[PDB]
Order: sequence, then structure tokens, then C-alpha cells
Amino acid sequence: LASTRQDESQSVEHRIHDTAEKVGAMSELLEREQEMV
Amino acid sequence: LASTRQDESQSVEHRIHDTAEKVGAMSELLEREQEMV
Repeated sequence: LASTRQDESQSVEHRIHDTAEKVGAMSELLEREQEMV
Repeated sequence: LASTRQDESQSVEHRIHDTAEKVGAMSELLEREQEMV
């Protein structure tokens, strides 16, 4: 199971889905922090 | 060899894999720097 989960983790369709959530978190944090400072 | 490596560097499946690591580094650095300031 570990080998299959890492092999599907090395795919394209998973990695776009990861970067979307990461960019969303960065955008919200950037806006909230810029508001504070 | 140099021509083939730059031609595969101009692809889609490589470039998504590059942007994922770059966004991850930016997110971790943003969180650590926001913690410090």
C-alpha cells in the first residue's frame, strides 16, 4: 500500500490539487498579515 | 545531451513538478518569517 500511495503521489493530477490549496492558504495568510502590519 | 535536457525542460509535466516545490518553499518561508516578525 505504501508503494502505491507514493507512486500516485508522484502524479500530475494530484500535484495540481496540492498546489491549489497551498496557494489559497498563502493568499489568505498574506492578506490577513498585510492587514495587521 | 544538452539539447535533449533543455527540450524536456520545456515540457508541461516537468514544469508543474517545479512549481510545486517552489510554492512549498515559499509557503514554509512565509510562515516562518511571519512567526519571527
